[PDB]
Amino acid sequence: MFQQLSARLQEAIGRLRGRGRITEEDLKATLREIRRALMDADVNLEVTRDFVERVREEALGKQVLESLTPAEVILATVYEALKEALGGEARLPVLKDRNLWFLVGLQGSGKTTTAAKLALYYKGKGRRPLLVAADTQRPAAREQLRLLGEKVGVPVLEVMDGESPESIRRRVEEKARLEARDLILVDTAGRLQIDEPLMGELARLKEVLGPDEVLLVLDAMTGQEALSVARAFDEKVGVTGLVLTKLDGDARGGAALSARHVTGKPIYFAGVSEKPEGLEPFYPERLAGRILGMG
Ligand SMILES: Nc1nc2c(ncn2[C@@H]2O[C@H](COP(=O)(O)OP(=O)(O)O)[C@@H](O)[C@H]2O)c(=O)[nH]1
Repeated sequence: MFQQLSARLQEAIGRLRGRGRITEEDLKATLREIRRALMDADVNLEVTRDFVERVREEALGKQVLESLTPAEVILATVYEALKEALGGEARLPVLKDRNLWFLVGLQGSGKTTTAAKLALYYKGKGRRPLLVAADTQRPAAREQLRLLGEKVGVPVLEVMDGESPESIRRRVEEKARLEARDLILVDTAGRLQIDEPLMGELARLKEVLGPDEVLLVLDAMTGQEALSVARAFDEKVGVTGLVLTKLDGDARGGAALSARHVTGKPIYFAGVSEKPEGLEPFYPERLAGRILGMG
């Protein structure tokens, strides 16, 4: 992901390198090339404009028009902007004594496999996870998580068809008690498109279970519709953090890049492969460095 954008940003910066001091017109041309490139990666006009303005301001503050190496000033400011556009420092959910997190999103987003990968990740960090297959309408969706839980060595409770949220609560509580589970990961129903009633039932499930986190899983190979999925889930259910899956895929990446800005929710993890350990904590500073060719 981001290959084309990466190449283009590195080219724009490299074009300045070794040619000494630049003029204001030269700087304008470079900022244009950056803003346009972002565009061509399908970043929305606002994220592009704001990003380039940030860079212009910070570069001018660093006396880019006095520098004999403006390329390095532009590199540093694009890096620092790009790192904060993605979240700044790395964040992860606050682990307290007994946690309950929803995973929400579309079918095909990576949501169900992410639930199992999270369980594995946190089991390795000493937590005691429980997976909950919460689709009350589609047994096949629950069976998928059951198998994945088996794969990662984490117990799975399956809800029953049509089970009330109160009953789900009661059964999850019981199992968590008996098995000393301290991280409960609820894989909620996924559909290929936003399903309004589901969204109603999901909001209700949230009222009854009271999750500490609601993690929206988005496929980073998709476009701006990912952020309108994000708005729909956030308005109606209320979301606390993002997981971006399939960062290993080929795609423009503009919607993924902006997700942190459009949604105002931290990216906690990113999926980087189809393997059980393809999941890892998201580090803005690391993705920014990659995109700019710094390893
Ligand atoms: N390469 C790669 N594939 C992924 C990743 N996350 C999910 N997948 C694949 O995405 C597809 C859909 O995932 P699944 O968990 O079934 O999605 P769900 O329908 O939202 O629950 C499956 O083929 C997964 O193996 C990822 O981070 N990298």
